Amino acid sequence: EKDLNDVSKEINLMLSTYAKLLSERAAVDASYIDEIDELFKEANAIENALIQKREELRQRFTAI
Amino acid sequence: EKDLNDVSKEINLMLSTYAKLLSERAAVDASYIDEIDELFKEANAIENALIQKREELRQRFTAI
Ligand SMILES: [Cl-]
Repeated sequence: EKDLNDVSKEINLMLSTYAKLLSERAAVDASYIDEIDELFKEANAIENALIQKREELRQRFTAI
Repeated sequence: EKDLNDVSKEINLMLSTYAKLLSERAAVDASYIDEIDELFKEANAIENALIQKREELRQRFTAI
């Protein structure tokens, strides 16, 4: 007794749910990229600061 | 007046902070993977269900 209209309803409901899942995946990716970007900026700042501390060591070794 | 001991302290502190950043990145990656995995399970369940609904359509089309 389940007819083509019933099956159509189910297909449309599932595709609606898929649209929500796609939107959720985009938001999750944006959040992840945001966190990774902050981490990368901080790691790069640590790297540059380490290069200048290595140059301070170098200057003191040259004074030796 | 800032001696090699001061520079050493600063380098060790920056590398300590870097270790914390690394563990934070690992946690961010685990969290991301957990969310992506749940999304993937849900999307695959939708896909299998849509295949099942396409077969229900197919059976009704065969019924003609
Ligand atoms: Cl790393």
